[PDB]
Amino acid sequence: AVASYDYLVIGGGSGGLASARRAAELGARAAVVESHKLGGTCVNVGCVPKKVMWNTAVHSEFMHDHADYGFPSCEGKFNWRVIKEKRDAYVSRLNAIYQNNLTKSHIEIIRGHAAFTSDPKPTIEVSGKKYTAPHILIATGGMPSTPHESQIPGASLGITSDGFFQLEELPGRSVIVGAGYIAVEMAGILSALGSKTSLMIRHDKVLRSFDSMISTNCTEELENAGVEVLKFSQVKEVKKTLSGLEVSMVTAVPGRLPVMTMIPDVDCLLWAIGRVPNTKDLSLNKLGIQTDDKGHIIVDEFQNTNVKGIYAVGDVCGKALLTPVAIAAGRKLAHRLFEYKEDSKLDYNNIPTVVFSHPPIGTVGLTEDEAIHKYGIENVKTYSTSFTPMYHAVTKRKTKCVMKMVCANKEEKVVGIHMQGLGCDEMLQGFAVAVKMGATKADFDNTVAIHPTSSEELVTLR
Amino acid sequence: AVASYDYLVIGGGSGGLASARRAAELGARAAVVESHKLGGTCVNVGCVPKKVMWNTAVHSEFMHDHADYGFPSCEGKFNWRVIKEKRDAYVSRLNAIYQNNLTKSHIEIIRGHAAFTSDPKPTIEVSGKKYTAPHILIATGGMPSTPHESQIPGASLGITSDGFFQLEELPGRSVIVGAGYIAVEMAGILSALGSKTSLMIRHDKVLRSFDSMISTNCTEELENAGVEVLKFSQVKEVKKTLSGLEVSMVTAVPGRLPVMTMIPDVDCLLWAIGRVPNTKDLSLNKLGIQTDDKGHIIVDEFQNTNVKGIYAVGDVCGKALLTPVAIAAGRKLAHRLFEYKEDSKLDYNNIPTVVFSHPPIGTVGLTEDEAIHKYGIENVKTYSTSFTPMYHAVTKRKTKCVMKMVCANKEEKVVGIHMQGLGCDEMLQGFAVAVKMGATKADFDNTVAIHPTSSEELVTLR
Ligand SMILES: Cc1cc2nc3c(=O)[nH]c(=O)nc-3n(C[C@H](O)[C@H](O)[C@H](O)COP(=O)(O)OP(=O)(O)OC[C@H]3O[C@@H](n4cnc5c(N)ncnc54)[C@H](O)[C@@H]3O)c2cc1C
Ligand SMILES: Cc1cc2nc3c(=O)[nH]c(=O)nc-3n(C[C@H](O)[C@H](O)[C@H](O)COP(=O)(O)OP(=O)(O)OC[C@H]3O[C@@H](n4cnc5c(N)ncnc54)[C@H](O)[C@@H]3O)c2cc1C
Ligand SMILES: NC(=O)C1=CN([C@@H]2O[C@H](COP(=O)(O)OP(=O)(O)OC[C@H]3O[C@@H](n4cnc5c(N)ncnc54)[C@H](OP(=O)(O)O)[C@@H]3O)[C@@H](O)[C@H]2O)C=CC1
Ligand SMILES: NC(=O)C1=CN([C@@H]2O[C@H](COP(=O)(O)OP(=O)(O)OC[C@H]3O[C@@H](n4cnc5c(N)ncnc54)[C@H](OP(=O)(O)O)[C@@H]3O)[C@@H](O)[C@H]2O)C=CC1
Repeated sequence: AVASYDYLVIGGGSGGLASARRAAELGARAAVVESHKLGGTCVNVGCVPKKVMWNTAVHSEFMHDHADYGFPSCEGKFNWRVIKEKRDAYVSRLNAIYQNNLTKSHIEIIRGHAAFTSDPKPTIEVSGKKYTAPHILIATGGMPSTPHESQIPGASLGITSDGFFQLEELPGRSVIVGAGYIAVEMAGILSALGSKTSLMIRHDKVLRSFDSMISTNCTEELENAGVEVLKFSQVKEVKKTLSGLEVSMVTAVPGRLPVMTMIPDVDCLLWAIGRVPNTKDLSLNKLGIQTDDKGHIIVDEFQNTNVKGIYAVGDVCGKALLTPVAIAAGRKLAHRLFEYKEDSKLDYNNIPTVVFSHPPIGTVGLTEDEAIHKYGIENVKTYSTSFTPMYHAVTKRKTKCVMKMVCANKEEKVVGIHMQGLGCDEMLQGFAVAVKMGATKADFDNTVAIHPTSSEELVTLR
Repeated sequence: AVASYDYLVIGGGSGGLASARRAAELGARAAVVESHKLGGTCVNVGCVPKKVMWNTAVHSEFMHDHADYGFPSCEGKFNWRVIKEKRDAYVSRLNAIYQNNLTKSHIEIIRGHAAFTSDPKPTIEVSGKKYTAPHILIATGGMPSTPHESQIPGASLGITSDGFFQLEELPGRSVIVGAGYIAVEMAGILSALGSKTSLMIRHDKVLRSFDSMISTNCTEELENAGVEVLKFSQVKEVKKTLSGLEVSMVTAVPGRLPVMTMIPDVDCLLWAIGRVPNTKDLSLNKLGIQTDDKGHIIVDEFQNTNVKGIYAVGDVCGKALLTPVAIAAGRKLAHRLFEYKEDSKLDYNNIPTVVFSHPPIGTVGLTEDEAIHKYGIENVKTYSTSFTPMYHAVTKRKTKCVMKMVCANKEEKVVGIHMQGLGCDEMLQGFAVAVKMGATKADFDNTVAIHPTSSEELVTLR
């Protein structure tokens, strides 16, 4: 027996929920399949609990300035368990809201793990029951990548971001492996909260896919914050000891000889080396659904798979792994399918992003090097500044603000904006609207500044 | 004997310095006359020292959340003198930088008070020496308004924002009079830092020229922060007592009878009731230079006075009293005069502004009521939201975030943006660029969100 819907969504995370809710608004008879907790990575083990911990870190860092601002010092210890409990309660409140959003939209929730069947007409099975629809969205997300034991014996002794959100105490000594978003954000949080923290990176800098200015500056800010950045370093082996884990490292700096070092007494080894898509047990082969070598579902610009009536959005596709991207792609797809808007699709250019470092990073558009490759060196002009925000005019501790504008062609179209500094997390969104509209440098300089702010520096570059 | 220049600038504040520096870049032989401290109101008694005190307040308010975020409480007293000294040192550093900027630009500094002479060819006198130029800019700013003794006996016992920056101790008990920027900002700072603070306003709400949503919300946030808002209340008399000042108030709420109340034991009475232009001793009559009844210099859209070769910018003109406005008008004027750009002028529409309340306010463009008057009620559509930022998901203390988008005509051109909330001070600038470019609601909704932030709510209104 097979129940029919207009729309079946596999995965109740950001993308799947957003697409189902918009489809239902257009009248679709929809159901969402979820094997674990509604809200997916974002709510449970991602964006939201991360941000709570970032706010906790941020608070702690500012408090090192309390005496400089005229107050008696604040010298006691952080209590991880306090905030863990409150963070968990917030996640539970969101789980309840997301469930209610589906109920209010009359979207059926199917609890369990979906897999495709080999019915020529696309059908899924969940707990022995079959479901079909003319439109099936795969929105199953990803999971942390960990090294294989055959490569790094002992790797299973480390944790990932999933395990980070299960920690019940502050680790005394932390080693974070990797050089992208999670490594940067988690190292900064753990070090701000009092862990003796090292960040082990394969090259000389973090965030190497970002503009060079950001990669340089972020690495410097980590070091100045007390994170020990172990450059040109990789883990060879991990062993359990009486005193935590011992991490065997190889360091191979260009121009020097390679060197092996043991790092003893590690309480927390965190692998932050990318994500892999959650597709292994979907039975994609039963329908011939195309994947790459890593298991990502292949899609066109409209989120179609190679199989009619099957679509995919979000992290499972491997492109632009951000909550708002999953949401926007999922909504655009709902309008295409259920409002018949044949040209509705997400533009993957000019997507803004923030890294919750200390201070935070904002970027949208092309790096300077990407613009030079695209437009030619003679047709790219960059404008930049660096300054110490006036917040620190009265403090002994310092952070910098760096900003870069990348402009193309004679009209100086703004094709990239890159910044790190206090406030940059909230500053970027509006600049992203201007960039999406094709703003030129003249449009920025025609906008009157707001004083005194950091944001005004972006409209007064020369 | 009369020394000749291309450009004479009266006043070394925001507008005067900016215009002189841009003129010098274009080759002008320029001089700036300054009777007091370079940097004017902004550096000395305005923007900069205010912002240092705002940061001190902001810090204090966040620290009431320290135990909620997992730290042992921080229970000692603020020491005003600590921060006053550091604030004064920062002002001194800026005075030195501004002086050096003029030296580096080869702009002569004339120390003293300028007044016009009655030479038909426009000439000024400073300390008995005469100076002339074909172009003279009046950039003399304003000063705080205080009541006349004939209206409010004892008014001279109060201070203004100038005197606020001379305070050497935290006043125990503060009464702030007025209902605009300074009253809101100063009440919030004094109350956050521990003064028992009342705000005495003539009507029911503060910021009545702002969008109604902002006026309402700001008033509510002041009250929820512990500021006592004395509505429909005005000062009749002030007397010196053994215990501070006694303030005699009349309260006249619509629908009730008027009532007289004495407020005893006031340490600080602050008048925040507007500014008046600094023109009384300029000898404007010697050249027939036109003023209004309040003493503002009258100008056209190009900052011309009614007298050829004489111009005015900034607070002395009474329009859009903000540092960036003075600067932008002064730069545009320099390009008109010294680069011969006959159409160079400042557009006074779509100037953004922030009020440094708790939380801060940002606005650009038309209020909902202004848009209805301009476009017709049937041609205005507003979008709004209200939420509690996730910063407070773990705190007992709360603040709200409110946002309003005002759209006009079938294309839903964004003609106003109004917000109050954590981060709004740094969020506004980029949205102001989009508004200046004529963004529509579709341009906002075509921009992918940044998560988790408050700023994303402005691109996801429905
Ligand atoms: C630590 C961390 C921090 C991050 N911080 C941010 C941030 O600040 N901002 C940002 O924009 N992005 C951030 N991201 C990225 C963001 O969380 C992801 O891009 C987004 O969650 C992906 O959404 P999705 O819908 O593709 O997948 P997911 O939210 O991962 O949802 C997939 C859902 O499918 C379910 N599922 C899987 N297979 C099946 C099956 N066969 N049957 C039924 N259910 C199934 C899963 O249980 C899950 O709930 C962060 C990620 C991590 C890991
Ligand atoms: C408490 C307070 C807080 C503020 N906060 C902000 C804020 O956060 N953001 C913002 O954008 N705006 C703010 N403002 C407004 C801003 O400071 C003013 O808009 C700006 O300073 C005006 O610049 P100006 O060049 O017109 O005048 P001023 O900076 O006032 O400069 C005029 C100069 O002329 C000199 N002078 C006057 N007459 C003569 C004469 N005859 N001969 C020689 N010299 C003379 C004066 O000594 C002075 O230095 C604030 C103002 C106040 C009072
Ligand atoms: N604020 C936000 O928006 C957040 C978003 N996310 C999203 O989730 C994605 C996944 O995050 P994350 O796991 O950090 O992945 P990322 O891909 O961002 O970064 C991992 C980096 O680690 C390095 N690396 C890769 N393999 C290894 C290896 N075997 N050993 C050591 N280092 C290695 C690489 O940098 P190198 O080549 O320099 O060594 C690589 O770029 C992010 O890219 C982002 O899209 C995650 C967190 C926050
Ligand atoms: N963050 C920034 O950008 C800042 C900018 N500034 C600039 O400086 C200007 C001057 O600030 P401020 O002095 O606050 O002036 P404002 O004009 O902003 O506000 C004064 C308000 O006080 C009320 N008022 C006026 N006369 C009296 C009276 N006799 N008794 C009681 N209340 C009275 C009025 O409101 P009502 O009619 O409701 O009684 C009036 O609107 C600002 O307008 C702004 O342009 C100042 C500070 C910060």
